[PDB]
Amino acid sequence: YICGDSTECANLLLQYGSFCTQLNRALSGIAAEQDRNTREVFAQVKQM
Amino acid sequence: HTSSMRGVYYPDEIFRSDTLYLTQDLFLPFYSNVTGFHTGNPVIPFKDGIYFAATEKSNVVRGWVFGSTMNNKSQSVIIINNSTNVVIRACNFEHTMIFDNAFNCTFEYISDAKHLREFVFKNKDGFLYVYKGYQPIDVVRDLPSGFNTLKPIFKLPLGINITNFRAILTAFAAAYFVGYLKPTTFMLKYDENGTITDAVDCSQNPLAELKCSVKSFEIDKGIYQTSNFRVVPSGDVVRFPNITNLCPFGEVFNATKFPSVYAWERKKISNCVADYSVLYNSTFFSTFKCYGVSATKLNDLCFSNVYADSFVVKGDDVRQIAPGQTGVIADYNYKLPDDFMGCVLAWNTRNIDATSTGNYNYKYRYLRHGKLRPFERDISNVPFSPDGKPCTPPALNCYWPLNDYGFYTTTGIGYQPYRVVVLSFELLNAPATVCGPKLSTDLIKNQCVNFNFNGLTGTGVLTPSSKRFQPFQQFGRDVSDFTDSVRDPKTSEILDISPCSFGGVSVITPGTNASSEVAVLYQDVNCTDVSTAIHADQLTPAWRIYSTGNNVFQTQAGCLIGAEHVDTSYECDIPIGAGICASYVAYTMSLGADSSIAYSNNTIAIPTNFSISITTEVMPVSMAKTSVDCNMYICGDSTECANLLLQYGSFCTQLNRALSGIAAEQDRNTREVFAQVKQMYKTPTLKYFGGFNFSQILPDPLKPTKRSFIEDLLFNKVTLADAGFMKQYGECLICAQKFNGLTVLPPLLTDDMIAAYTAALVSGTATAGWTFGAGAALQIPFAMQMAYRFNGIGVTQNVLYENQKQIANQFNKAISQIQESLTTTSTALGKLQDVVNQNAQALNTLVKQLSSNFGAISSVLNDILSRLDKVEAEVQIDRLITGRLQSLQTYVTQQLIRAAEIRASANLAATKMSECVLGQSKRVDFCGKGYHLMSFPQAAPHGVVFLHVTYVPSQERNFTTAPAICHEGKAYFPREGVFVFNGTSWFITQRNFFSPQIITTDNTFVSGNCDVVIGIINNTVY
Amino acid sequence: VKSFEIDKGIYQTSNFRVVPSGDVVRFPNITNLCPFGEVFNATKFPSVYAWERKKISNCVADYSVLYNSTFFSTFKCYGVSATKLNDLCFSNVYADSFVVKGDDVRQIAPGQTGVIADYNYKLPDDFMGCVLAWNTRNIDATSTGNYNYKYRYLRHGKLRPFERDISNVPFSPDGKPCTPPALNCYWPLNDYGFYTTTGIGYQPYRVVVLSFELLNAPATVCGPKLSTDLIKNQCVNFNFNGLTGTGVLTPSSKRFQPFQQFGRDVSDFTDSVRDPKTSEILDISPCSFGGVSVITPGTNASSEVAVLYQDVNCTDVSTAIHADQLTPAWRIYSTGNNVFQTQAGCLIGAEHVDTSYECDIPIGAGICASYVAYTMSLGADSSIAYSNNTIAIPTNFSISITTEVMPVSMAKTSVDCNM
Amino acid sequence: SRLDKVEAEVQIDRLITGRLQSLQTYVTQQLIRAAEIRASANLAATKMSECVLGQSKRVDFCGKGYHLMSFPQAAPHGVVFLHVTYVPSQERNFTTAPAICHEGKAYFPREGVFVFNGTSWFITQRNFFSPQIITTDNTFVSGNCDVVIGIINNTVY
Repeated sequence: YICGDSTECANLLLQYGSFCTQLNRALSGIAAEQDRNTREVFAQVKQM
Repeated sequence: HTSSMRGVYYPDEIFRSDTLYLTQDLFLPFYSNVTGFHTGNPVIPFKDGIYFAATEKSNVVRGWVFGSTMNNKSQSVIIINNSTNVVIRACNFEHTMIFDNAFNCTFEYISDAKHLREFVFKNKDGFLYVYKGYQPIDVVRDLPSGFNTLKPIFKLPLGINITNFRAILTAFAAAYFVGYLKPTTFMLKYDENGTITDAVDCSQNPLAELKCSVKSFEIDKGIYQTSNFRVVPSGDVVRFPNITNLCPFGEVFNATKFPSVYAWERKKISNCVADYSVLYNSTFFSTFKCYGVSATKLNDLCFSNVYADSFVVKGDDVRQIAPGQTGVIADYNYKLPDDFMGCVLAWNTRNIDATSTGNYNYKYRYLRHGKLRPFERDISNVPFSPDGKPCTPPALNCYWPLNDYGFYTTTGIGYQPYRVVVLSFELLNAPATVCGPKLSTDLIKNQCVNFNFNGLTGTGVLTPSSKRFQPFQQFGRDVSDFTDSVRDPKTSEILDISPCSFGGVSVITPGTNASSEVAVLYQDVNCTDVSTAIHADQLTPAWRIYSTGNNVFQTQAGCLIGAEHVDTSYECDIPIGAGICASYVAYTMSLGADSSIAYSNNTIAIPTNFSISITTEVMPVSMAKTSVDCNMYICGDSTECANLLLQYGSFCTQLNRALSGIAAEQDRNTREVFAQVKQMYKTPTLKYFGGFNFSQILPDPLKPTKRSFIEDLLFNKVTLADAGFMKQYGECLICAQKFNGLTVLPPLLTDDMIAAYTAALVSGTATAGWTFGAGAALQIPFAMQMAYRFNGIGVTQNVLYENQKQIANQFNKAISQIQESLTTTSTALGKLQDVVNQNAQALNTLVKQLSSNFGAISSVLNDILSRLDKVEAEVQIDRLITGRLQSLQTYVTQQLIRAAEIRASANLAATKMSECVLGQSKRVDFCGKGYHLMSFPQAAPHGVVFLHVTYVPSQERNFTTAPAICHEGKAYFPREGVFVFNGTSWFITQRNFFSPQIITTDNTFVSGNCDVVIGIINNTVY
Repeated sequence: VKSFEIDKGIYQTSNFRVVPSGDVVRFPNITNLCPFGEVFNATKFPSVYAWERKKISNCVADYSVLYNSTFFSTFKCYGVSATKLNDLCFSNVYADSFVVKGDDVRQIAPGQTGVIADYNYKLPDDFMGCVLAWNTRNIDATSTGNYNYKYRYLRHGKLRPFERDISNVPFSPDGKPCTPPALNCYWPLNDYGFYTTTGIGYQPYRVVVLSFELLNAPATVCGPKLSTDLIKNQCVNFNFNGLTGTGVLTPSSKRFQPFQQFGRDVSDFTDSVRDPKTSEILDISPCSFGGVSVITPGTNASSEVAVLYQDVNCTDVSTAIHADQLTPAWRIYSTGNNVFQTQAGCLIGAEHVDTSYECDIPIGAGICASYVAYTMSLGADSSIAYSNNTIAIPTNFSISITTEVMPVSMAKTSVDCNM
Repeated sequence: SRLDKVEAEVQIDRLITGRLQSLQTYVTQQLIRAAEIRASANLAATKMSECVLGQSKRVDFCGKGYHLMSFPQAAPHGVVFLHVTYVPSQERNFTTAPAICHEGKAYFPREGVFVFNGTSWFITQRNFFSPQIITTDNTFVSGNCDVVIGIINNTVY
């Protein structure tokens, strides 16, 4: 989403910081949070 | 030969404390193919960068030869020790070997003036690095590999040359190990006393990339998302058009004459192949100003129908031929556009176009009503008047619209005639006309390839398209404006799928104590692309030690590598999005077993007995009160940088008010949770009521501690799982101080005060009645409380009478099982561990992005201040500020959202305390598992742990029903005695467990109808 | 907070610093004059394919000679601005001697592909010192010619940074070693062509390249700054041979001896140093810092105020105020007593009332203020013990009415985002 | 007016970008304010439907004690409720009487929360008072006599 598949631009992002790591951890944290949502809603049953 | 497995370079020359440190420029990958010479013949080993081991007792063999292209053709670094006085020369050619010839010699002489030696030699940017280290290994034992018992320390750099040749000067064990090195990265363990003792190599194992990622050696199990992959393109595709000929440029730049500027000429250049290298290396040209392109990478870039404009100007108007740049001539003669631009070429003609007597064959227009439009051409010669009204000269204020230039050879530099040709480029309107020399390579379908089309550069996979785009040129785009498809100049139209593929990998472990076996999750692929790319060695994060036995491609999560479809379903340890879970190995489903319960028309299930359970509850009520000095996290203690922040705005004031607002919000959270009590009560000093202990719930007054035994088990369980790295947060607990302006304030309520409210609530609950909001004390026998909670369920007080010792024993066994189930477990009290982990990761992320560059020089202020100017350096300092403003503001935002969620669960804790503790919450499954019946609060680090003490009826008997008992006109209804026990309509019982009753009138109820129901019931004697 | 009437409460306002009192400068021991006039006034320089590397170390320079000298024509510095070069010590600097044409002077730079820089003297990208060049149209060029200065112009591939190519073998573009006069087989050298009759761009420029390599060893070259004495345990300034800062130096219990002079953080700040006068010592972080707070009874009770310094010892603060070194220090200010309890380091303007109260104003350790500060607020005691035959049952009651305040809406705002 | 049309824009880009950051920060923080006011607004919509339109049985949600009534009142950007609660505040310190056995059988009060043990005189519920005759309709029958520690005799229903 930044730089596409350029090499030099990706080198500039490597000079920028750990920003992509923050975005993947936060957005993945939302991604697991959705599964906790659906599991806490439906999966309450002892026995089908 | 001998693939060894260690070699730990010292990357820096700086102490680090007990930490873990990732490092970019390291070498010697683990388990690499190491050759040896267990014979010895030193004839041709190559040096790219080397790692040596010497296996001689007391180090006889010690000679070193380095260079390139031997036998009197290049210099050579030689290292030979001379009785512990190391002789190092760097100019010899081909002991006695250095004295053969020293023909063209200049160099840097340096003299230092069981058993196992070891060396790391590395060329670096024109100067060579030497490390060395040794081990007292049993030397007869061949192939030792040195299992991380080695730390080669920095020895010697020097600046000479390329090395491409290596030899050893011996005294001819005779085994001598040589290993290459390879640039990746890896992670170093750093200990007390500056030692290493361990190091994880990255890029050899997905487990090892996980260890390089989440900064540990012990790693819990779970889906861990880490760095994404690419499929590296294998083939190149270049598709410039068909035609080829030489180009009419020397016709223009070597032309016989150019006209004036009001009659500038437009020459069209098309259907050609140019080079443009003639225009580069030519100081014959004086002015070469290119705007739209940099024109040096112009060669692989084809245009459509380029143009040229010929005119001749004075040098002072050369700065007027530019976008913008108003001027006079550019207003009146040749108006330059703003954006669409090629190049401007000008060169001097003081030999031909100007004589020392004059040459006025070159005129200019200088009068016009209004400016010109871009590439507007004005030709007409009519005399001027400023208000319409056509003159006739010599009428007054009526000039001619032209003048002469005035070039003499006697004049200086600024009055020299400059010829100007303007290249004008117009871009992708047609098939490509002009090109640089690049052969149109062949086309490859369905492979990860490179795009070099006449106006396109990219990377994709080309498929034949089913599409009709023929009147539309060569480029067919997206909503996001990326080219969906093309038209070939060799007449074809073809899509490209998007890139080849991509996606973030994931790592599945059983958790570093079960095994080191790992399963890798490639997310959004086909597994044809991936098994292709790995089995062609084209995948980007590909590891050294890696294989592929089986492969799972199921509905998502494209290449799951390292599992087997177990058709037996399990209880879903680790989740993967398609419904697929993993353990131990992956499988499809987890839903619990079957149950086949069908109602037959006369069927009740009613128990005979029950049990009492106690469940725990874990809720966060507070996060850590943090704060930021927003004038040392930016700029540190510089003065000039702080002046730039004063020019920036009121940003630090916003951050302190917002973050302090969170800080008070935490105290409102903890106060709203615990401080609900009208009146603190002492512990009753019995800790037994109706038999059963209340011990270990209330604090022990004999042993000098403030917190109860459950509570100390909780503080120890979170304390053993705290991410207590004291330096990163930097609090006072005697104090402790940290450099980066970043503090943690303590909570208002002390831990002993929290335990004081907790003991007040429990000790109040055991005595004093469940009434607390309405008088706060009513002094009840505790058995009578349990009778009234039993009354709150709907259970008869007989059940508290009769089975009282059974209730006491289930209570005490229950609380003992709570003590064991909180003693040595994982994932219980998981949430409170997760709060500390998340705030720890946020602060560590802020601190690491303090040390990150943003500009061009360094990440360290008070360093580029001394390195540089006061005025010129500030363009770096503004970048270092703005990056820290973004990284700081992000932290303020995300902790504000954390404060929102902890605020929400804190209000569930304030509600859940007022409901469950201070009364019997009738409503179903809010407080506990079953019928609620009691609870107790317990303090916890930044949290509350409840103990819900619920009634669970668990027995079954399968009776027949009895709704409506009619005899004569009238039917009788039980109305509270939930069913009439139909053991042929014998009794009356309520739906909790039992205690049947006589069928009598006071237990029943009267209606005057007999016959609507399907219930055929007679035979009562009340 | 922009008022004259102010309600009571902990009001956080602007932070403090402890201004450093003493300076510490610790450049190394050795001192001598420097071999620069040997180079910039030298008898001859060689060509560019045989550029020379002269090592400069264990010296004390000035660099003010190179500033005020229009004798030099070209002075291009990249890694440093070179004007503040004087108080900055390096380790083992280098010099490179060669002589070029003026049009190749713009090729001696990081980046800047050129032809000669591809073939003779490849410049690195990042690690860089300075480039000095000056004109020699009086000696190194005659009006009849002087072709003692050649250049290499043919090579299979670019050079690496500071790669040195010497060997003289005739060229062929596909391996296959020639023997002249075979066709398309040149020599790998050519001549320059400086005449005194030529203009400006054909004048011989001598170039010495300063190359700096940075903190790999103890400092070798320095500018004249006397190594001042060392002060322990005080808010002082760092001027070490590669370091500038502000801290408080403590003796360390540490074993860092094979590791050079600088011992860093996770956040990459220097935890400790090795002195060139052989000692190793930590510094605590800065001297101190933290945001102050202000405690008022609320502008109608009084104008008496109590100040809350957060993260200090109160030895540092009472020291710094009684040495007049604290940064936001006010004109009319005194210090009667002092409270240092468990946090909130210097609470100035209160007395520990051992009588506990109902906690008007909160301070994080459990400490509350009013009216004056104190330790606790929990409500009174109650001793209610169950005896085996005990009920508490009322006789009468009351009816109360309490209020409840809840927000349901904020203000509907909007922004024209084009004005 | 002070400067160029072309050269001044390198200043104007900075003045834009700062205003973009400062404006976007305002949009974010008021979005979070809207989240919190949304949350307490749903506590107001729930608390109105609970406390006003019925008697909320659940403890200390609506008011201080036993809830008994409420009333809404409008307020600037807010709601002020008036909870009208019952608070029992007197005390007398009696003796207990769990289980009254005479001959084989013990009798339980079952709603008349305690047997008033002024030597086992009456039957009263735990709100404030109104004791009752010990009679059978106020009591309940079980056929066991002896598990409890409660030694209680002398009824005349």
